[PDB]
This record gives sequence, C-alpha cells and structure tokens, in this order.
Amino acid sequence: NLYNILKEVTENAGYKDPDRFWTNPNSPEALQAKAIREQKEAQPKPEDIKA
Amino acid sequence: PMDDEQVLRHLDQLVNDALDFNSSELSKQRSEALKYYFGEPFGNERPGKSGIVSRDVQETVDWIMPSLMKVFTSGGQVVKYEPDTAEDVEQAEQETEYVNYLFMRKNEGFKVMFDWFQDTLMMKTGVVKVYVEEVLKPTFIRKDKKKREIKVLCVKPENFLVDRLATCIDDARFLCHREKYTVSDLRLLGVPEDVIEAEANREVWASECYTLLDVDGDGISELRRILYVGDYIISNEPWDCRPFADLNAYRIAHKFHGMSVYDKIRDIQEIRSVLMRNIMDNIYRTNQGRSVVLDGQVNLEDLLTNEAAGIVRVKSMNSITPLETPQLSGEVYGMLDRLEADRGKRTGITDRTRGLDQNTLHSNQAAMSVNQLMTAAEQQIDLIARMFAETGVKRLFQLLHDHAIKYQNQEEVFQLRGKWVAVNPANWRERSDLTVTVGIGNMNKDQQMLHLMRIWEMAQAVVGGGGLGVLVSEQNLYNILKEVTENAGYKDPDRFWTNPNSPEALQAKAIREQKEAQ
Amino acid sequence: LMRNIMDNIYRTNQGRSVVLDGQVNLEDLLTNEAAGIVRVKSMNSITPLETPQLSGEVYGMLDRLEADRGKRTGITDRTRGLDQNTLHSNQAAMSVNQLMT
Amino acid sequence: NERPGKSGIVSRDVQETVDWIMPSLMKVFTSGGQVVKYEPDTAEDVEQAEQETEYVNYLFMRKNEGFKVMFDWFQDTLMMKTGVVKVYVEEVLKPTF
Amino acid sequence: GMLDRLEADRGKRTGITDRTRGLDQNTLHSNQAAMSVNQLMTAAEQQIDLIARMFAETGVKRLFQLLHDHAIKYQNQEEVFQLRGKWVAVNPANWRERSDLTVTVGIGNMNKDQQMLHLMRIW
Amino acid sequence: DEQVLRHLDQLVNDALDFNSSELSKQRSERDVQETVDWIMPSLMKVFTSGGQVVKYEPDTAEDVEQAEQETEYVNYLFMRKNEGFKVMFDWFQDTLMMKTGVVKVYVREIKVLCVKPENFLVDRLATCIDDARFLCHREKYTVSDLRLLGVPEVWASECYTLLDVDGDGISELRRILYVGDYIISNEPWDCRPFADLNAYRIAHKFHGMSVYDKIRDIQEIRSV
Amino acid sequence: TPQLSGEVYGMLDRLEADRGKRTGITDRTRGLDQNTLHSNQAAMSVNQLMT
Amino acid sequence: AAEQQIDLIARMFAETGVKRLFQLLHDHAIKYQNQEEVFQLRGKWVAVNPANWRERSDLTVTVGIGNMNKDQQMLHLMRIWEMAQAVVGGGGLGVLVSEQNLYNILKEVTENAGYKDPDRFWTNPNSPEALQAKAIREQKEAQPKPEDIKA
Repeated sequence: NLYNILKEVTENAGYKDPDRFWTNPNSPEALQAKAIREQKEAQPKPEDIKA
Repeated sequence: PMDDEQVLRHLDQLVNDALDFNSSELSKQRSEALKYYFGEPFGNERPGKSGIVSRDVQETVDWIMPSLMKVFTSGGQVVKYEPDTAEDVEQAEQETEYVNYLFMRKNEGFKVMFDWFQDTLMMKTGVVKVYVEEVLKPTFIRKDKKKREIKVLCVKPENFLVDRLATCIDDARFLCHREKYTVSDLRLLGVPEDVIEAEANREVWASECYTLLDVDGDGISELRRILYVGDYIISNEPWDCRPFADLNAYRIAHKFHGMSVYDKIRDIQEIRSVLMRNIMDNIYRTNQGRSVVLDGQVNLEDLLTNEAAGIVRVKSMNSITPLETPQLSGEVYGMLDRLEADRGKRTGITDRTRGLDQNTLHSNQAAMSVNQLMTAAEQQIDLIARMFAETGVKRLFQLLHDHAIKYQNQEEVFQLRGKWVAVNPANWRERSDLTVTVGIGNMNKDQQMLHLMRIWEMAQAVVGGGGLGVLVSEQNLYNILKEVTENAGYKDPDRFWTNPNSPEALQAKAIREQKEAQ
Repeated sequence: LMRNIMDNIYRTNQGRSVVLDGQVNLEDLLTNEAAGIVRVKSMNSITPLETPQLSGEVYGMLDRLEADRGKRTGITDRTRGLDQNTLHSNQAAMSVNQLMT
Repeated sequence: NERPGKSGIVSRDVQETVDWIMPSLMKVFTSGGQVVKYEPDTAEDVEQAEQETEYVNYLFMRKNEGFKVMFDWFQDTLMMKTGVVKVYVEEVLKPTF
Repeated sequence: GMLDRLEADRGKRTGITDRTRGLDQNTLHSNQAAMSVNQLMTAAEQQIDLIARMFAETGVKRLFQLLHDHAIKYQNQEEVFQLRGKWVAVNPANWRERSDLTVTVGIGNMNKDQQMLHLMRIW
Repeated sequence: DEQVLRHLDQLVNDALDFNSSELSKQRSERDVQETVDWIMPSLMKVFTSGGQVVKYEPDTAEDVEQAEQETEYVNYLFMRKNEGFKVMFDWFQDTLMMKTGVVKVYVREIKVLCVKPENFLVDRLATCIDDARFLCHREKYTVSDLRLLGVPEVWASECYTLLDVDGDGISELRRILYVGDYIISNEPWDCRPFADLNAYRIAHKFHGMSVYDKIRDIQEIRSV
Repeated sequence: TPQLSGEVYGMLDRLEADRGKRTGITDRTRGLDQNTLHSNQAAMSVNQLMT
Repeated sequence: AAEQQIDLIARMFAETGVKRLFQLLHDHAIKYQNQEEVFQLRGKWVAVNPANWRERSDLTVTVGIGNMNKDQQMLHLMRIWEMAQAVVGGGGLGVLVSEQNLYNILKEVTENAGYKDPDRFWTNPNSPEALQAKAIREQKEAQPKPEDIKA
C-alpha cells in the first residue's frame, strides 16, 4: 500500500501507467521481485569474500 | 426553372447591400481603433491647450504576443492526431511532419502567426485563406512537370464579406474575398475583352465568391466558387468547402465575429488621455501671471493684456498680487496608482512582461509558490491561446483536405531520409492539443521543479530502505531524465545519460552486472 | 461617478468671461456657450470667476464601491496571484490550505 | 442617460466579473474526463462502468466539437441568465466506393 | 510621480523589468532572422542568377563557383535560456544524486557524465 | 518613348509624395539615443555571432554541396568585407531611427549597399516589401560620370518599378534606370534592390514602427 | 449649492459596521495574503481565535 | 511668473548679442594665434581656420530653451532624482539608464558645483581604465561560482 500511496502521488502529478507506474501490487515481475529477487539478494547474497 | 444569368445580377445587388451592412459600422470601428493605436487626435485638444494622447494598446499587445510566440512554436508536436494506437507512424506521425514542412520552413515560417495573431487582436478576428499554386521549370535530369502545392495568405481583412445570418465559419450562405489579380494575369487566363478599369494594370480588383445556388436546375447543391472579373464571364465547378480560419479570439456569443481588446480598452484609454490632458491644462493654464491688479477697472487690464496676459502691468498703481488661478486637486496624480491597478490587472498583470526580483533570489520553497501562483490564477491569455489552437486546428484540417485530394509523391527528410506516397492518405478527422495549453499540462518550470522535489528526490529518499529492486526501473528514470532534458531546451542532445533499453545497453547492462558480480 | 468626475474636470477646465458685472449680456452668453476670451463689456475687471469645486471625499466612496463591486460574488482581488517582492511563505499546512481556499 | 456636449464616458464593470469567472469553470472542467464517475458495484467496475463512462467522455472528448460547447454553456448561463444545449443524432456515411 | 508614470513608453517599453525582460529583444531578433535573412536569400538567388563563378572570402576554405542544387532557407536560433535557465534545474543535482545514491555508472548512468564538464568545467 | 515611359516618369515623380515626406516624423517621436545603445549595441552577439542562425540545409538531393562553403563566403559580407558588422547593424540603427532598415543589393559579385535608408523612395504603399506595385531608390548620379558610358544638380537614377514597362510579352519587371532623356537600360530581373526591414514590429502596412515611434508621448514626457 | 457634510461617510461606515455586527461579522469573509501573511505563535493563534 | 520683464530684458539682450558674437567669429576667422587653452585638459589644437557658417544661436541662456540655474536645480534634484532612484530600484540596471548614463545624470550636481573632472568617479565618457577595471571585476568575481561545480 506504500506503492498505492506513490501511485496516488503520481496521479496527482498526472502519470498513471507509462512513466511512473509505482504500483507493482501483485504481478509476476513484482512477485519474483518481492519473493525471489529481493529475497535472493538478501538471504543468500552475503556469501562474498567477507563471509 | 433554369437559374442562369440571374445569379450574376443577384450577387451584384447583394455586394452593395452587404458592404453597406458591414463597412459602415465594423470597418469604421476598426479604423477608429487603428487611429487610436497610432495616436490620432481624439478631440479634447484645443488651440493653446494640452496635446497628450493615449498610447496603451502597444504595450498590452507587446506583453501578450511574446508569450504566444514562445508557447506556440515549440517542435512539431503541437497537434496530435491521436488515432487508433497500433498503426500511427504510417499516417499519424507521417502526415504531421508532412504538414510541418509544408507549413513551417516553407510558408513564411512562424511569421504566419505574427501575421494572423494581430488579426485576432486588432481586427477582432483572423481568417486565413488556403489557395492552390503551381510550380514549374522542368528540363530547359529534372524531367518533372506541373508541380502542385498550396499556401496560406491574407485577403486584406477589409475584404472578408460575410452574409447577415452566419454567426459561424461553416454557416456562411454568402462569402466574398477579393484580391489583386492583375490584367496580365487575366490575359494569362484568356479574358476576351476589356475590364471595369497607359498601364497594363487598369486597377482590376477581382472578386471571389463562395455561394451555394442552383445552376443545374436541381435541388440546392453545394457552394460553387466563382472567380469574377467585372460581373461578367465566370468559372464555376462543383467545389468542396471554405478554406478559412475564423479565429474569433474571445468566443463571443453566436455572432459573425468576436471582439478585441480594442472594444475593452478604448474607453479606459480615452479617460486616461483626458486625465493627462487635464493634468497638462493644470500645468499650463493655471500657472499664468497677469497685470496683478488688486481690483482695478483698466478695461479688464487692457482686456487681459490683449488676450495674452504675457507682459503688461500698467493698470493704475496695482500692488503685488501673484494671481494664482485655482488648480486641480492633489488626488489626480494620486489617482494614477488606482488607475494603473485598474488597467494593468486586466490582461498585463505581469508588470513589464514578467514578475521577478533584483534584491532577493527567487527560491523554490514548497510547490514553487504553488504552481506559479496557480498560473497567475488562471490568466485569461492562456484561455485565449487555447481558443486560438482549438480553432486553428481547422487550418490543418483544411490542409489535409487538399492533401488527400492530390499533392505529389514527395519525400521529406525528418530525422531520416526516405518517405512515401501521400497521394491517397487518410485525414482521420481527429486531432488534439493536450500538452500545449490550458489542459493540465504542467508548464516548463512547474513540471521541472515538481519532478525535482516530489519525483526525483522522493524516490532517491525512499530507495534507502526498499531499494530499486521493486521500485522504478532504469527506463522510467531515463524517461524522466529525457523530459527534463527537453525542459532544458532540447529533448535528446541536451544531456544524454540515456541508454534506456537496447542490446547495446540492456545486454551490455547484464554482462557488466555479471562482470562485477564475479 | 466617473461621468460626474469627468464633467467636474470639464467644467473646471473650461474658462470664464473674465468679468465681474459686465454689460454685454454675459459676454454674448459665454461667446455662444464657448467663452474663450471676452472681457470688453462695460467696466468689469479680469476675474477668473471661480466655481465651487466638488468635495474630494466623494472619491472616498469609489474604493468602497470597488469593494461593493466585488462584495456580491467576486471580492477576491482580480483572481490573479502576483508576488513581486515578498514570496509566498508557509509555516504549517500553507497557512492552512491558503486560508481554507 | 447620456448628456451630449460633455463627457459621456461609460464604465464597463460586468466584463471583469464575467471574464474572471470564466477561467475557473474552464480550468475545472477542461481536464480529461476525471470530472464524472459512474460509481458501480464494488466487485466489478471496469466491466461496464469505467469503459462506458470513458466512452461517453471521448464522445465529448474530441469526438464532438471539443470544449467550445462548454464555453457556450457558460456564456449563455452568465449573460442570458440560462444556458441550454441539445443532443441530436445524425447518420454516418463512407461505404464501399 | 507624473514623469515616471508617463515614462511607461520609456522604461517599460524598453524591455526593462529589473533585468526580468527581453522578450521584445528576442522577438525582434527572431523577426530579423525571419525578415533580414530574406535579404540574404535574395542575395544568394542573385549570385546564382546574376553572378557566376563565386568564391569564398576571409576563410580560404573553398570556392563555391556554381551548382547550388537546392535551398530551404529558414532559421531557428531564439530558443535558448538567458544565462542559467537551462542549467539551474538539474545543474548540481544530477551528479550529486544520480551517481551518489546509486554509484553504478554504466548501469544507471552513461559516459555523458564527462559531458558534465562540457557544461560545468568548460563553462 | 511610349505611354509606358510617361507612366514610369509620373510614378517616379509622384513616388516621393509620402514615402520620404511623412515617415521622417517617426524619427524624433530621442529615446533611441540610448535605448539602441542599450539593446542594439549589446546585440552584437545576436546578429554577428554564429553560423547556425544562417544555415541553408537543403533536402537529401543536396546536403553537402554548399552547406558551409556558402555560409563561410557570406560571412565575409556579414562583417569586414561589404556591409560589415557595423554596416549590418546600420540596418537596426535605421530601424530605430526611421522604423525601417534597408540592405539594398544593387548590382560576378554583389554587395549590400545603399546605407542611410532615408533614400528609399517608394510608391507610398508597398504592403509586401518584396513584390509591391513599384519601388525606387535614391542615388547621386552626378554629372561627372566618366565611369559610365554616357551621362552628360541632377540626382535621379534606378527607376526599377514593377509597372507595365516590359514591352516584351506582358507587364513584367524589367530593371531600368531613370529616364534622363532615354538613358534607361533594360534588365529583365526581379532583384528589387531594397529591404525595408523594420525587424521590430511590422504589421500588414507600408512599414513598421521605431523605438521612438512607440515612445512619441514619452519623448516629450520623459524630458519635458 | 449646499454641500453635504463629510460625516455622512462616517454614517455609511457606522451602518455597515452595524450590519456586520448583526449577521455578517467577518470582514469580506476572504483571505488575500500576498504580502501580509499569518504568523504561527501558539496553535495557530489558537484555532484562529477559536474560529 | 509669465515671462518676467527682467527675463524679457535678458532674453532680448541674449538674442541681440548674436551679432556681436558673429563679430568675434570673424575675429577668430581672420587670425588670432595658435596656442592652446587653459581649461578642461592640458593641450588643445589650432582652430584659426574656421567657417563663418553665417548662423549662431543664443537660446540656451533664458526662459527660452535656456536651461537656467533655478529650473535645472529644482527639476533635476527633485524629479530626475526620484526617477533615477525608481529606475535603479525596480526599474532595471543593465537595460534602462545605466551607469554609463548614471555618470552623466550624477555629474549635474558637480557641474552646479563647477568641478567636472576631479570630484567624482562618474565620468567614463570614453574611458579605457574604467573598462579594464570592469573586465577585471568580472573575471575576479565570476570564476568561483562555476568552479564550485567544476571541481
């Protein structure tokens, strides 16, 4: 719903779909981001030479 | 039932009546307005009196016009067809750029607006004419002949006769527009006798008539344009429409023509001129010395020193008396501030074309003194520009008429080389002016700082916690950067930083990311 | 009010017969309602013939009338915002909501 | 009530009121089609309400004589005390030829 | 303040608004570029017609004797900011924000960052 | 020596009725004595700085034919060769003084001549400044004219009008000099060596307005 | 002619102030703040003097 | 005071001195000598070859054109002072009457005092040192602001 806040802000600006999407509510790219791309960049990412 | 040779005399009778109807009132009004514009005397000046005149239309015109020039001529994106979305480059973008060359860079440039906007400001209306012309000079390899083109011009607005029951451009039962058409051009057209009249040009003023009648003895058909000479032999064919603009410029009620700043401000400038003339009278007459007679008889002091009061004081022995004739009040000069507020607030609220500072820098506190004081709280000039565009789209539509009829198989060079047949295009009869005028369309500074404060920086602040993984991708940020660069003056070449989406970027982006991830 | 102000200034700017009594029938009725310069009548001296000027306090109503001319529906000043010298400062909620719209 | 031979100056005051009332209505109503909503049942909105409200909007957005009609509304209301328009139906053409 | 009031055609018409003017000057320049350059077009037409074997002067580059196949004479030069109107919008923010929050030049930026010098170091 | 000659002579004689007899009043109303030095003298970079403001740029048929060579050659006449930078700004000076600037290309090579546009007599009504009813210019043309072929107080030349003096097939524009007892040489060209460029505020009239023209009241109000 | 007194304007002002005191209290009921702006000192002068 | 008769006397002697000043024109035209003056500068040239010109005017002395001391004092010191302050404040500095004319507008007081050259800095009729100082000021006050982002 923070994304809904941002989408309302952008609608106030006047950019619904193309320029400022800022919605990503539940979409396969958004699903793979929040559940995999963000998660695979947080849980298993700290495995560098420092680890 | 046949109606032949009667239309000649009928419109001959109509011309004089229409001229009596129009020129007596409207021509006199606009000519008086022009005389006011060029400081012709108003009547309050008398011999040995003031001479100050009213000169105020100049500054309001010179405050309104530059904004119109800076807002109109900006790229070739002024008018968008907005057709069905998928196939647009074939006609929606091709024909706009086609009319870009055939209107801009070919026909007088943006000076056409400078030759028509004043008509919408001085003449209460600006009405263009769209006319056919032919091009020549083949091989005399360039074996191309009889080229066709069409331009747009004035017809001396004093020569725009309209019927008495039209009130709209596409309602004129009678229309008349006349041009020079020298006698050598008549001989080019094979005129077989003399004219209405040492010089080949015998003062021939050819008249063009747009009227609908019944020559074929059938139902009332479309108008047939007539090229007259002296109320004589004609050239009539089934025509298409009226190639005109008719910018009322204020959208008055349903009348033939609209109204101008002249009709608004003639009386205000008249009272201003009267005030200045009376101020000069206070300076001049009220400050006259005389013979300085206490009472005296002296035949009214030698009849006011022979109606002059210049140099005489001999009455009998009169003592020192300045003889100060009573003068004007002190509020007359203080009335200047009130009347300046009265008139400047009408349409030129930006005193000296702009509102800015010299002592303190104009920062951007919050919402930019919101939206430029709400576009100076909806200045009427913006709405006048909106009406200008919404009615001048008719110019493009009239162009597209003849383009779809027949022009050429010409090729143009917008952003590339190689274009194709425009012999049989689609007009699409649908246009738009969304991002140019009163429509939401946040202005240059407004959009700039709005994006800077609430889009450019809010994202850069929120990215600290969540990150760009789900937030704005690179392509959208680059689109915002691209519009920012266009706000800097040039869309592409101002500040590239671009690389939005391409194998030279996206594939390069992936391979570079894996380069730094190994 | 504008008509009366302009007619006051017209009557004041117009000259007189420059006479106290005269014997030329008001100097030919002010030179046939003109009265440019005529003082030769009998013995009258050149006198500007002052006229009672109106009260300036009448102007004190015009601005009030200005308020009247907006008090009905549009007393808002010209509905055009101009900030030349001092910018639009805001403390909290923009003086809330621009004085509640 | 004009007296000839003197100043017959007529001060125009209504024009300012009308000409600064006009832009407010224009600015309010000349922005897309956000002005009017159809308010459907919560479960299904775009299926028949959003699409058809935007359809009617386009039938007033650039598919029917633009916004000069709105200006005529407002002029006829403010000046002649009442603004009225009519909505009629015409036939379309361009068959095979 | 009578003289100052009557000077509306002296100070205000002179394109002075406490340095906040010049639209009259810009309009005059654009009109001259669209009117005086017509004299240049006429001169070129006369040199094509009433002259032949033309040359070049003060540059010693190359003589254009003949073969003027075509010409589309028009100008566009009055569309620039005054001193920093086109820069102050994103002058100190692009380099200090785009590469600061996300220092990933190449993915999130471009080589045109060097062009920043062309707008900052150069000027 | 036909009726065309008499018509041209009468047109030249009656040309100066208003072209150079009433526009001079647009000179004084003074303010341009510093306003020009505040705008025109500082506009040196506006006119005489830049080769992109003056660009030909034709279509794909001719793109690298004379794109820069023509501009480079013309840049000589732009400054220091013929009608130089000061002489080109003389057009703006004449626009500030008599509400119109002139660059008259009177002519293998030509030069923008006829400075001091107060010598631009016309038929008192042009409305086009390119294709008017008639046009003229003032030249000295003294008696000592050994340079010219035959010419033996007298100041009259260049009677190039758009009237019916062509005699060939139509009322065409053939350039010729003044009569001078039949001393005019034909030249069938449409050069029309005149500009009449107001370049400040030019409507559909004979000529535009000057800086002092818009400040006529201020001329006697800012000093008197 | 017998000119009217200058206190008639005071009579107009008194009658207008009386009318305002009766029903239309707030002066013009409008806010035009271009140079003179409200200053926050305590709870917005609290609640604009309790409305 | 409606062409005071003292001002009449001054006007008519000012205009009748034109002939006796034509006499001095003739005296200069025939021959005097070829030295230099003693006013406004060090060094002047020879003007012993003039043209009679048959025309001379003395209209700048009295209530005629005549910018007399009373009118100059009052008109300048009140009206042109107010107008100059208005122009400088919000009327404009680089477009309207500027320093190059402010020197002239402020030299009027010095002319009333009689000293032209050595009192005020405001002369610059055509001065190279003032232009060089202006260029130096621009160079020394422009650079740091661009340099801040140039780093």
